[PDB]
Amino acid sequence: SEESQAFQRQLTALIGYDVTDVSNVHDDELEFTRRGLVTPRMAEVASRDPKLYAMHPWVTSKPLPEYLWKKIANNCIFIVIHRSTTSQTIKVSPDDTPGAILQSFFTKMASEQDFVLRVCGRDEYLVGETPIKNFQWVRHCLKNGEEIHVVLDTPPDPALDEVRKECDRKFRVKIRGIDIPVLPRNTDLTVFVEANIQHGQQVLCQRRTSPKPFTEEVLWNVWLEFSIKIKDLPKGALLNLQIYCVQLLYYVNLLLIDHRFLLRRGEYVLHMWQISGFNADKLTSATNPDKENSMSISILLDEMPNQLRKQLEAIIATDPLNPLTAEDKELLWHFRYESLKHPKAYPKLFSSVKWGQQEIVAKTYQLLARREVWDQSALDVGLTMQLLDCNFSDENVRAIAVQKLESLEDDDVLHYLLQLVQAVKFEPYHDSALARFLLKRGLRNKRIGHFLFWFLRSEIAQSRHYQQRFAVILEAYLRGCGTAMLHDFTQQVQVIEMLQKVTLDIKSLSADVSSQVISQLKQKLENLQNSQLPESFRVPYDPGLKAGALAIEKCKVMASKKKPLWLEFKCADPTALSNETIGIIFKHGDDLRQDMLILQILRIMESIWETESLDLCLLPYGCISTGDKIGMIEIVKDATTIAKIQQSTVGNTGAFKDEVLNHWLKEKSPTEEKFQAAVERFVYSCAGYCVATFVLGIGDRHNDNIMITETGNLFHIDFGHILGNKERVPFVLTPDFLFVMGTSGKKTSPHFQKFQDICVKAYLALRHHTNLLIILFSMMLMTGMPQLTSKEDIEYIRDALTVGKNEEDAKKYFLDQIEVCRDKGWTVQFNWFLHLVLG
Ligand SMILES: CS(=O)(=O)N1CCc2c(-c3cnc(N)nc3)nc(N3CCOCC3)nc21
Repeated sequence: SEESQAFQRQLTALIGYDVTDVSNVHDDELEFTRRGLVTPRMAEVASRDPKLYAMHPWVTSKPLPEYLWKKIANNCIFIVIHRSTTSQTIKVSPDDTPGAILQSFFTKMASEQDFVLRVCGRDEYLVGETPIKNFQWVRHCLKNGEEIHVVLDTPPDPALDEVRKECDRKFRVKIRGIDIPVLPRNTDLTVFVEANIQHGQQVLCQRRTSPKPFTEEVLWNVWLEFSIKIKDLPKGALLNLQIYCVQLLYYVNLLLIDHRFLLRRGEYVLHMWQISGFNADKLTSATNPDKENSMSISILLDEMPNQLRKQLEAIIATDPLNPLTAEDKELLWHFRYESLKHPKAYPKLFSSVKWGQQEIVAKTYQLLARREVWDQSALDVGLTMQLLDCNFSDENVRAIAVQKLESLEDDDVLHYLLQLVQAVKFEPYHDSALARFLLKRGLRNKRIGHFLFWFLRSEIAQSRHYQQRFAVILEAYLRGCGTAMLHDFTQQVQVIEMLQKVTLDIKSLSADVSSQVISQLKQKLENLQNSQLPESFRVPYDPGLKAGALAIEKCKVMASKKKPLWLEFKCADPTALSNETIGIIFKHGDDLRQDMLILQILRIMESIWETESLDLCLLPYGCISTGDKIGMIEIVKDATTIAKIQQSTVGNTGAFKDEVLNHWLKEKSPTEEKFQAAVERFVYSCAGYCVATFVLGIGDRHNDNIMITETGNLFHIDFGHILGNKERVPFVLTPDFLFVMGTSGKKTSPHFQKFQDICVKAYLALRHHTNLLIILFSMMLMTGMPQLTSKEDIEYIRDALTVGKNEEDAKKYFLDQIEVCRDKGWTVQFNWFLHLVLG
């Protein structure tokens, strides 16, 4: 209890919010949830193999893609084992288990004490009953032309990551009145309260008060009787209360049915959220914690025709953004049992239920009992994600989604993780199938767990609307990850807290860069190192990598908007095969939550291309948003911007020259072996970024924001606020790019023919998952793009994907998007140089 009192304070500094401070609660839902998450936590902590949890092999069941077999000559792989400068390369079959590889080294090449293969310089192990081809690090080594180096050392002790012991009346609501301490608005106004009964973005019923003058205190004492009956209220229905003046000024919500299935009784004083200027924050059950500046509100509570089948199939086959008319919904419902045979159709089918009708909901639940086909069908994440978005508030409907997620291997959980955590924002209750799912998979696997921690912590630090809910989920996870990880997270938290201070301090001291600031960093960073900064820590975007000491020599305040710090660290693992530093950018000013979502979709796309045996060489570098307009950014080594390569020859301003990029490429490559591979890396990376950026609607960029490695890998950066008559481009395929591919004006070459053909395989590969990208894009805007003015913004994604327009016209459409880039030349790019200078 005295020892347990301190532990909670340790949990609190890890979490970033105190899950016991009950100043901002009007019921016990959070505590009920903190209490409810004890079973699933203990049930997973007790269920996980201690060894395989401790070493956490990162593996996959997916086939080794075509492009990685072609890299394997004569069906063998070259493992380079190490020990104490005793290297020895070994030929190994792709299907060889790691235990059966130590058998080749120890038992052959020259009771027992069992050891394991760790990757040199990394907390990454090659253990467990998996073929060597199926470990991702191995695949990573193949894809980038690297060589698999490993140390033969002892397993980590499973003891280190153990845990501490533990009526038919019409519904009515009385609006007493509203209360703001200071009415800021300049002129006099009038105001009314709007009370909506909502279920999953549908307003079932609506009342309004009479308008009264806008004063610091405004009382009504009016009963608002609704059309809906108490019997007819579905679990997860919200009382959404809103203040208007015609303009929405304030909102707050309250679950009419609580977490014990009780109707909500009694007096409530709800502190409300103010409105800037839809958005996941609109939907929160959380009240505003700021009890001194926030508007308050006070209330009190108490077989068919072919024509129709074809009409049904044409509806089931439409994208998720295609609306349903009244006519469509009545068909889906009337033929619900025929609709139940088509998983593709569940989202539209469940959007056709009248949730405000107790008898229909009953019929919907018996209908959910006969879901044999849904269960057997192969997991579609696109379809699954869709039943977990803002349009579905029924927990049983959502359960089926999370059910299908149970099938995911860790590797895939990692792809969709970021947006699964964000999807918790659409849960009506703090305790849900999804929140528990995230908890289990986090507890089951340290890699999932690592990123769960940071994704949750990301939101806890910058969302008043959802911090509490996520805090309960993070706490739950932290209480089962073990002492070791608690130790890593604490170390990592200390570092980023330590380094955020410097980032903000340095920013204050300069509105170009000064000599006094450059030494200020030198000194301040020289200080932190002395003894306060931990010895080493996990890099939060690459948890297998442990940063050690700072390379103060290499650190500087960057000469760019918002004065980010360019920091570099020596690796803390001596078995690392280099003295090459770990580069991190620390920035305040940009909303790096947006970058996270965008980079994670890029990773999603690379995975969609692996399915169709494509590899478009994206470099979605690490990004972790750690607070409000603040976070870190991985440094991709050996890279420079396209704008600066132009500026290295042409100069600080002028006409951009087409020859420069190809000279820069050739000037860096040492041979006709590398350069011509570098050119092949460019053709591919350029295509990928051209396609990905086009579909995401962020293809029109200043080439100061496009980069290239000294090996041909092209990649974009800085993705915040890019989603906002003037000239436009679909993507950046400028004449300098084409020059590398061997074309000029409206000409053509073999490398450009490969470009054109790569883009088309890419663009059609993404169109194969139209729905998936639509859901992920729609969710991204609601949960992470503030300034989400309209759903119209979402409809960009369907246009770009050319929904309902055959494979072949789609080949054409995208070929002509390229042709617009060839026509526009340097002009749009010339306008950005102007724009980023012509204030
Ligand atoms: C070209 S630079 O002068 O070195 N510079 C200026 C800004 C910047 C960024 C960056 C990334 N994201 C965001 N939001 N802001 C800046 N990111 C990066 N990198 C990120 C990828 O690795 C290469 C370096 N470099 C930046």
